[PDB]
Amino acid sequence: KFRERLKELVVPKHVMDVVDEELSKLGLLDNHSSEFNVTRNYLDWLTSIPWGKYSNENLDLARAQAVLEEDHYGMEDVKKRILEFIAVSQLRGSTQGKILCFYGPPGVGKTSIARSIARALNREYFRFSVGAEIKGHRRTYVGAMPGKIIQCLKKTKTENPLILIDEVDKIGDPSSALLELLDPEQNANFLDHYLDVPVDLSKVLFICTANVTDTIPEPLRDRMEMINVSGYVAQEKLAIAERYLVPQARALCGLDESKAKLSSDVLTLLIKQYCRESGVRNLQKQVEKVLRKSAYKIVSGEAESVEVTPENLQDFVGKPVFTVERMYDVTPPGVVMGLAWTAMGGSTLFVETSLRRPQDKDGSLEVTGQLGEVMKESARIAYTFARAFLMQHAPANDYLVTSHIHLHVPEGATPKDGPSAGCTIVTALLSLAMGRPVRQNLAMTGEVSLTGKILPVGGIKEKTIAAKRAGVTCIVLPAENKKDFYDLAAFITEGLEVHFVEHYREIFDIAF
Amino acid sequence: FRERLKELVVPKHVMDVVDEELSKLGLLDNHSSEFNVTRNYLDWLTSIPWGKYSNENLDLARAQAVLEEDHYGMEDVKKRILEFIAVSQLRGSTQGKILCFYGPPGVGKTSIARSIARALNREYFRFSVGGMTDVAEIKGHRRTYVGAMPGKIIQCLKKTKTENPLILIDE
Ligand SMILES: *[B]([O])([O])[C]([C][C]([C])[C])[N]C(=O)[C]([C]C1=[C][C]=[C][C]=[C]1)[N]C(=O)C1=[C]N=[C][C]=N1
Ligand SMILES: Nc1ncnc2c1ncn2[C@@H]1O[C@H](COP(=O)(O)OP(=O)(O)O)[C@@H](O)[C@H]1O
Ligand SMILES: Nc1ncnc2c1ncn2[C@@H]1O[C@H](COP(=O)(O)OP(=O)(O)O)[C@@H](O)[C@H]1O
Repeated sequence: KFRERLKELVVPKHVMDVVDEELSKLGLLDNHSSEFNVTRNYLDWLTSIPWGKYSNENLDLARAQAVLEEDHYGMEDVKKRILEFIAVSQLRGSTQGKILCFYGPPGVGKTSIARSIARALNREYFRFSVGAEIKGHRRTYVGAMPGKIIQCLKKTKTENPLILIDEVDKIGDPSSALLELLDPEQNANFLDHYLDVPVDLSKVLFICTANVTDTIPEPLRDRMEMINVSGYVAQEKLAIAERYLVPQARALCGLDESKAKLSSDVLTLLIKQYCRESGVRNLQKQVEKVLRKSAYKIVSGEAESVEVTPENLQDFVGKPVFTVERMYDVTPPGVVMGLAWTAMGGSTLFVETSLRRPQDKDGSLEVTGQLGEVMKESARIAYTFARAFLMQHAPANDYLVTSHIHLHVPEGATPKDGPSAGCTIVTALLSLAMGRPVRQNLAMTGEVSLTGKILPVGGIKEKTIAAKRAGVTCIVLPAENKKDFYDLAAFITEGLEVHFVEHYREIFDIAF
Repeated sequence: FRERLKELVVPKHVMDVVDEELSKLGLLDNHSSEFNVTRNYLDWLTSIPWGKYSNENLDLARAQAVLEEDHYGMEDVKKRILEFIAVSQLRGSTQGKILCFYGPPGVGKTSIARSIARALNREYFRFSVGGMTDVAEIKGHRRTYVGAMPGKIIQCLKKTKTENPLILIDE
């Protein structure tokens, strides 16, 4: 029946050659022996991997956009990039060349996006992790198995699958092996150590995902096309949780929407107070935790149906991780709110100032708060410019030249650095010297120079998110960050009175 | 087998090596580990081109037309390559130098290498020494370890099948 296992299948010549040769050599050897079964399994491997079997590619872009939009809420930029890639492939006739690569924070959708791409192109999906072995062993009874790519071919029974090289930056020589594999001039002749026969891999589609692009091979990055999968703001995370995460968790726990319900407000609370990373890896474990507690509560008999609510969520997940996010609600004359940029989101922080000695020989500035060198220098520059600005504005003030000030950025255990918060420190010093509080729900961020120019900053997205989350109504940015601010979703910047300044005098007019 | 070496000009010491390894291969028996390690050793030794050079066109004007058409500017590199061609002409033999281009990112240091190898009609190999920390990625492992590969220059000589292939070492 071995001839029937490849009868209807189109076979090349030099493959049927080895097939008939092994059939004749198997008729030579004795059945049921330590020589027969080996060659039997080898001849099985020759007659198992397809040769002429394909999958009709999905060339249409509308159907591709539909199948990409069904799953994976959000991701509009990655979706646009995938659609453009399919367009270039359709227009080029083939799909070889560069090899796509998705990189970003963990648990962000880089494997499921490759699965959805495979479903888009009607290619058969297959993933093998590279976190030698991709070439198979030799038939000296040591390794009686082919490589994982040959097993991909056998499994998907299609000559043009979509193989996913997941976590390519966790690879151990496999580096040069992959470098040769992805090459389209060595692609047609991939000789594996198990099958002496070459196999054409010039129709398979390769995708690889990683988290950091600091892996060992640089000539990969010459052939790999990098695509960046960013994080998710809280709204997108809530939508993802309501549409994909909670259903799957219910399926895994055996519950259903009637028994245990997670409303929208409790999900927003869970995201806002427990899971602030760029992915959904933590929110997934949190909803699974809730559903396990609920399963126990319904099976044990404490309640025939459980309803989670923002006044008993801590009974399910424990204590909230984050907090009120506003140390001040009304700022005294000395303090001013600045914005910080972590790697796990934004943050709001205040800058406090006070007299250190009674009377309001020059003055001094003492600086605390675990500040880096760049931040201490920013404080020095802000001190100088604040003295100059007060001299030119109120030449009869005598403050800031005779007073001894202490400047503290609260949460003194946290090390903090950066050239931003220069305008914040200038505003704090000025508002203390004039005895006037700044506008109440006013945040600012910007690097000041010695003459007052406001220089651009980084992380405008995270800072603006953290400002909107803290009840900021007016935010002040450098004018060279107008682009960065306007490349934000309309719901992030919807209710903020924004001001773009180039010199500090405009900040002074806004804050006072 | 021994037919992969009749086109090659094999030195004498490597001839003794391949002879003694053939003796070991013949005395050993199939389906055994030593059989396989000697088979790999002999395959690698018989895959190295032991006497062959690539036909290098030392024609000046054709190589200048090749260089001047696929890369703008970069007068120093092209002048050095032309002087290299002139010296190869005078010496009558195919020679080899060691060059290094340094400059800001993305000014043609990598593509000029490929166009140069096309001009001289040599082969072309590139591999980066950027993140490597162990020397076995160049000098190769030893034939005794459980997984043995001969490095990354023997691979050049084997795949290019030449002895003057213009290896480019990036970064
Ligand atoms: B700014 O954008 O440079 C800013 C100044 C901040 C003290 C108001 N720096 C930061 O926010 C840093 C990140 C950074 C940016 C640019 C250069 C160097 C560092 N973040 C923090 O200091 C910080 C503070 N608290 C919590 C977490 N991170
Ligand atoms: N935009 C999204 N829409 C729907 N589900 C998502 C989205 N982003 C992430 N997920 C879910 O979160 C999980 C992400 O894990 P995964 O992306 O496989 O990890 P990694 O990014 O390390 O490969 C998946 O189960 C996926 O279903
Ligand atoms: N004169 C030139 N003509 C054509 N392409 C050029 C030229 N100068 C630079 N390039 C481009 O620069 C790129 C190569 O840059 P490279 O030398 O690899 O920089 P690095 O190696 O420092 O990253 C190629 O895409 C090439 O097209």
